[PDB]
Amino acid sequence: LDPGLQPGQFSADEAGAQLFAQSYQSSAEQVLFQSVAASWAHDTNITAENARRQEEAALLSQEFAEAWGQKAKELYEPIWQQFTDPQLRRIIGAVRTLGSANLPLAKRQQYNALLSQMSRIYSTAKVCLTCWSLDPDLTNILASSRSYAMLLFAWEGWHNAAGIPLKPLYEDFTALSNEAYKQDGFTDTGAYWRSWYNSPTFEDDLEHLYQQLEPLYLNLHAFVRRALHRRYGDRYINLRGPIPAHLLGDMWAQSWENIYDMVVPFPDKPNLDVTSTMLQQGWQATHMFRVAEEFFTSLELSPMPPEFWEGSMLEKPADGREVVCHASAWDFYNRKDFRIKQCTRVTMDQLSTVHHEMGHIQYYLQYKDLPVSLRRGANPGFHEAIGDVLALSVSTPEHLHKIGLLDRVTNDTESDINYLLKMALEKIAFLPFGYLVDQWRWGVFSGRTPPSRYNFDWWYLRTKYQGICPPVTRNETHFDAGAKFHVPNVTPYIRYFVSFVLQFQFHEALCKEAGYEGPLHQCDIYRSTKAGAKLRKVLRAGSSRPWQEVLKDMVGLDALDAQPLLKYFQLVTQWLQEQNQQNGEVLGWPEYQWHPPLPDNYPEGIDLVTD
Ligand SMILES: *[C@@H]1O[C@H](CO[C@@H]2O[C@@H](C)[C@@H](O)[C@@H](O)[C@@H]2O)[C@@H](O[C@@H]2O[C@H](CO)[C@@H](O[C@@H]3O[C@H](CO)[C@@H](O)[C@H](O)[C@@H]3O)[C@H](O)[C@H]2NC(C)=O)[C@H](O)[C@H]1NC(C)=O
Ligand SMILES: *[C@@H]1O[C@H](CO)[C@@H](O[C@@H]2O[C@H](CO)[C@@H](O)[C@H](O)[C@H]2NC(C)=O)[C@H](O)[C@H]1NC(C)=O
Ligand SMILES: *[C@@H]1O[C@H](CO[C@@H]2O[C@@H](C)[C@@H](O)[C@@H](O)[C@@H]2O)[C@@H](O)[C@H](O)[C@H]1NC(C)=O
Ligand SMILES: CC(C)[C@H](N)C(=O)O
Ligand SMILES: [Ca+2]
Ligand SMILES: [Cl-]
Ligand SMILES: [Zn+2]
Repeated sequence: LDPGLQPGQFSADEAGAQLFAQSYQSSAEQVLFQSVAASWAHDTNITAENARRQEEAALLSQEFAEAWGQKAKELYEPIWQQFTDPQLRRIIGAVRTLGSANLPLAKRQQYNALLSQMSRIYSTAKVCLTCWSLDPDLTNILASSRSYAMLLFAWEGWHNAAGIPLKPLYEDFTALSNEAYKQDGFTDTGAYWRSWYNSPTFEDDLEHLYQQLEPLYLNLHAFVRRALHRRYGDRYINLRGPIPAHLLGDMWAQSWENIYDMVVPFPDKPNLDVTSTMLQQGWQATHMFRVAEEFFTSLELSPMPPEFWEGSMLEKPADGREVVCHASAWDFYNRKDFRIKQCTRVTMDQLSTVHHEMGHIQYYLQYKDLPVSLRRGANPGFHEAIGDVLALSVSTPEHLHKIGLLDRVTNDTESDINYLLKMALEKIAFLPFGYLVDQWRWGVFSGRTPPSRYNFDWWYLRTKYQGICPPVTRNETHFDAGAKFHVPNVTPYIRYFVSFVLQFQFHEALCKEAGYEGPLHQCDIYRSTKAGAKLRKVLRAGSSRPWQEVLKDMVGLDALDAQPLLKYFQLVTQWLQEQNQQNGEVLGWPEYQWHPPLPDNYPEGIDLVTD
């Protein structure tokens, strides 16, 4: 470690710890910057050389964390918890958490290599018929094909190509990650991930939320399954069974807005998918980002700085090198550089993604002058929620009309049901997936799910929560969890479940603060400077204060609460219940063992339905 980056001498008291923290920050910004820069250079240009450079940068970061972590313990271990400044307590608590820096050098190098190789495998996997990439090709097929066989080929091809080679690396990764966090006092890595929520009752509280939400999912599931039955027939859809996992608009069946045009309740009403209008009007990635930015500035939040526009990767490179296309938002920790890396396509769901990623950037801009250790969301769910809150306003037919994307305007009960159904496809269908992914990982990290049950337990959870089944047979050579970005890229998932609840709590509070008095699902906070100021208060706090108190200030309650989500959806929750009863549906999938058969001459003759 460079001399300038090494911890010096500080007194073993609170006053010294304050000086230690100031000195830590100064060097940490440099070390984080070089690491983030190196990761950027890799993710925007995946090469063995750029992986090597990123790995070298990670080792420097691990040296840094060890030096400053060991100094924090040497000086402050018996006393930091009784310090009177609560921000300082959080800074010291973060600095003394070493993570992968607890591993000796040889294991740090193994750990860092595993992360690179897992990232490379996921983001360069292809399905050959002429080979399809996940983004744009397989993504577009899953969203827009209504050919059972084409969808199947894409689903099976992707899961086999991405998942199979990840399995050995993922086992090795899990062991090293646990070894690392055990030395910070956690029984496994999952316990460390959960500790960010500072709640002894986290798992129970999530489970109690899920119980309130599940009836909404069950009704939405049955209604969609009926539509799929009438399209694909009794051979491929069991009205009392799980839905084939490839038919719901998305590679992971994680949200279903892409099959809205197959299930729309009232097809005589305005077309709420504005993608074709975006395309007719000549929208491009940059316009999508500029429109998102202008929503933020309407709330008196910050525009994107010149560094964002000059440095970001807003379209898939045509040159046409390998990249991590999975949308992400980047803080370089120098208070100047902030970037989005997205292979942006011109669709309505992508416009929401742009808002999602820009919400991350807005958080970074607002807390950039906090101590480095407090430049995080109040919890990780807060970070995920911000952009989604704005996107809820943007999605309203009234807002879409304001920005020239929805010509017809209407306020009748059928149009409301259509809108709420579209939003339920996007939000309610996600809830089980958002909840199950880290249930799977937590069991893997605890040892409850060994490698010999990776896939058995994944599909157990996939069926249990989502009521879906694989549309081809799977066995333990397959590693289908690995075919989802966040698994090989080691990004926790429970944040997204937390976010999908929290965002309705936020939306309700900002709508109230805007002085809006109509139905919650027709609120638009656009141009509300008061809404803006209430949200800014949250963003500026970073992780300086307990999330329960930040939430209480914002919404009047100190806990996650499903009621705002239930209130938003009430009309379609009722309508779906009625529809399913009239149709005599069974709610759930009591034929839990059911899987669809293969199509007749699959996969030969896929050439007849491709190009
Ligand atoms: C779409 O239409 C609905 C319904 O409008 C109502 O019913 C129609 C048939 C007409 O008779 C309307 O004149 C009538 O309001 C609108 O929702 C309704 O908005 C009003 C006005 O904000 C709401 O009234 C408020 O409710 C709050 C909460 O209790 C009170 O504190 C306020 O003082 C005020 O009474 C009303 O509750 C709400 N109705 C329902 C059923 O939710 C909606 O605004 C409109 N949307 C658009 C985009 O035009
Ligand atoms: C993608 O990364 C590679 C490194 O793997 C970059 O290759 C370097 O390119 C510069 C500029 O032309 C050359 O002067 C170097 O000699 C190259 N280095 C190596 C190690 O081969 C490449 O430029 C990157 N591409 C982009 C668009 O950034
Ligand atoms: C696991 O499955 C592998 C490939 O899948 C199989 O091939 C398709 C075409 C169908 O026959 C399907 O029913 C099968 O699952 C097999 O090559 C392999 O033998 C299986 N692995 C183990 C360890 O048994
Ligand atoms: C929240 C969810 C949509 C997440 N961004 C994902 O792509 O998996
Ligand atoms: Ca989608
Ligand atoms: Cl998380
Ligand atoms: Zn996010």
